[PDB]
Amino acid sequence: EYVEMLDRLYSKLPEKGRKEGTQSLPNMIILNIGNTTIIRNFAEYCDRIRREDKICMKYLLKELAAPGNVDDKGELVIQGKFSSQVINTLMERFLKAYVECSTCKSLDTILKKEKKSWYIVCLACGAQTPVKPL
Repeated sequence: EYVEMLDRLYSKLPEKGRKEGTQSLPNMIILNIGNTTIIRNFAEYCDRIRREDKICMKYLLKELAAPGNVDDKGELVIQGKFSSQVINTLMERFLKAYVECSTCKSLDTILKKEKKSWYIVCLACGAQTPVKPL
């Protein structure tokens, strides 16, 4: 519950090295004002769909059958199918993990995509990247 808030290297500021921030909890809800998807808590939101920059950005291109506008009054309006679905569906398994897999005794092991350099990092699994052969 106690989300340590330092802002120092959570996202946004391209000063990568010490600290990897933290994601889950604070205002994780887009506003959709007609195909226009205005991302309020964008700093969190980017690393709620995906921390891995490239695939995160690629998803917000591929899911956009519409010309993706960037930014309004400071807050990040994008134009396409990145409006309260997608990222929020992903945070339903990410942020809402404990209820998405409703407390399976202690071990909620059915989270994130166990493929192509993504996988799940600890928590549900004893070791990060539980790829494995059959």
